[PDB]
Amino acid sequence: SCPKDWKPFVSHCYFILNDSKASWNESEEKCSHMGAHLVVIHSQAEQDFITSNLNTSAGYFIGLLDAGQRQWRWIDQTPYNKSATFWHKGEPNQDWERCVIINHKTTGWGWNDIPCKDEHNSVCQVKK
Ligand SMILES: CO[C@H]1O[C@H](CO[C@H]2O[C@H](CO)[C@@H](O)[C@H](O)[C@@H]2O[C@@H]2O[C@H](CO)[C@@H](O)[C@H](O)[C@H]2NC(C)=O)[C@@H](O[C@@H]2O[C@H](CO)[C@@H](O)[C@H](O)[C@H]2NC(C)=O)[C@H](O[C@H]2O[C@H](CO)[C@@H](O)[C@H](O)[C@@H]2O[C@@H]2O[C@H](CO)[C@@H](O)[C@H](O)[C@H]2NC(C)=O)[C@@H]1O
Ligand SMILES: [Ca+2]
Repeated sequence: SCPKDWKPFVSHCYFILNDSKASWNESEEKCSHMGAHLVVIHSQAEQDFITSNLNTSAGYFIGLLDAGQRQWRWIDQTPYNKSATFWHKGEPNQDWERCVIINHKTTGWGWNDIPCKDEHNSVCQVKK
């Protein structure tokens, strides 16, 4: 019950934007054109579902932003739950890196703060 090329997970459909790279704002615009938004992750189940679908050579924007002074906020305004975050060791690390990607390292998948202007792949999400 998800559209062609989207992957279902419980109440949502997920799209892995692999065909091109874009800035955070451009990525959110692409998701928006499909009636979706950059992914908002509320559990390890969701995190692990998403990473199972990703290329280890690529980085993927998610819908998490530093609103100021390391105040992480989801783009759909749902609460940032400190009990379900997946930062890489040593991340987040830099004030001018206000956007977040999922990327892969020797220690596995995780989140890293990066500059919003840096072009990456992304994951879109929409309710079924
Ligand atoms: C060694 O890692 C640290 O430095 C990286 C920058 O390295 C350049 O600058 C240093 C001097 O400061 C120099 O010693 C290096 O040789 C290198 O020089 C540059 O080389 C390139 C050719 O590759 C050349 O074109 C440049 O002219 C030349 N510049 C200079 C000044 O000599 C840094 O990596 C950078 O990260 C930023 C985002 O902050 C990104 O825009 C840059 O593209 C990227 N540059 C390179 C070369 O990779 C490292 O920062 C990483 O890793 C940190 C953890 O150690 C993370 O916290 C950071 O968030 C950042 O993560 C990366 O973010 C990009 C986002 O675009 C993402 O694609 C990657 O997957 C991700 N990597 C990881 C490991 O998460 C770090 O400070
Ligand atoms: Ca970082």
